[PDB]
Amino acid sequence: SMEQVAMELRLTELTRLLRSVLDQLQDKDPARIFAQPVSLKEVPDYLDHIKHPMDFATMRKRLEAQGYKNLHEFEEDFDLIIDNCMKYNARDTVFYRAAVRLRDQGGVVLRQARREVDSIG
Repeated sequence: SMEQVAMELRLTELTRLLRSVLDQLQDKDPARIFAQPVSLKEVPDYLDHIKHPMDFATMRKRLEAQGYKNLHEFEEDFDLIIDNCMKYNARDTVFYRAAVRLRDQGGVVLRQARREVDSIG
């Protein structure tokens, strides 16, 4: 139908905007701490601690399959990256501190993304 096509064009355009959001958030992680999944070879107990692992590569795979239907879903995954790290790692670690800085800096980007998503519809 023509309606399914229109809906599909909306999703495509959301995917465009989320790709730009993702790039902007990932620039806020210049050490690449959150770029890839925590390795279960190197952290073999990880899934005993963290039940829903997340990272920027995993998000990018979901994004490119148009697997984010709305900004809320995308933000859920970003918050998992931060929140998983702040539980597994102690306060005095470069990992925890990287997550705090990513959260603080990403807030700005996500604030305007929400306005854009609502504005363009």
